[PDB]
Amino acid sequence: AQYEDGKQYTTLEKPVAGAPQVLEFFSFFCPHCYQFEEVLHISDNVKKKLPEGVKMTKYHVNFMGGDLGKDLTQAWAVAMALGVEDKVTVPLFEGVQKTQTIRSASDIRDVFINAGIKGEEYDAAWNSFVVKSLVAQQEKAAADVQLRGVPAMFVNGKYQLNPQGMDTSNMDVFVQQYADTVKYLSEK
Ligand SMILES: Cc1cc(Oc2ccc(CC(=O)N3CCN(C)C(=O)C3)cc2)ccc1C#N
Repeated sequence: AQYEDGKQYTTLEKPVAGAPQVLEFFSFFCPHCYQFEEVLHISDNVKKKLPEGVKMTKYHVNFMGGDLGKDLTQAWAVAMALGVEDKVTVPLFEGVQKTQTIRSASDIRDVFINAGIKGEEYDAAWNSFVVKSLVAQQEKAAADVQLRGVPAMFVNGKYQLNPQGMDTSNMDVFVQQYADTVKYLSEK
């Protein structure tokens, strides 16, 4: 077959019930996740190949960057609660990996302030139990799939993307192969 288990994707030994349709995991310390966001724009191209009525979910992970890694998972919960993911994703990536100006929770907060989120607005969200719940959801989703590496994408709680089995000759070709695989698994 053109799409084969173990080539473009793998099948989870224990599928996860009630999982988001398309679940994406990343870390702001993750180098390929940087490429996935700024160079390849994976999630955008995936969204454009899925049907218009399908939910896409992106979660941060703790297992990279120690203390700051957990701060960034809580900050991503704040971004999701305020709906400002598209304003802070790039400055958080570059603050961690390019300029290396993000070294504390205060530095993370500065990114939101510079992006236009008011100080009281950010601090209220940061300390809200709604964000506490959103951090728990990010943790449970990763723990449900025994996640130990990022970037990672899971389709319908049973299929995991395998970008290693795709062509990296051409970056545009890799993205389309990736997005077509998600669409194929979505229709499975
Ligand atoms: C064209 C291209 C293609 C790429 O392909 C990947 C993608 C993801 C991975 C997986 C990975 O990095 N992980 C997750 C699993 N584990 C256990 C880890 O430790 C680390 C590898 C190559 C990466 C970057 C670029 C670029 N520009």
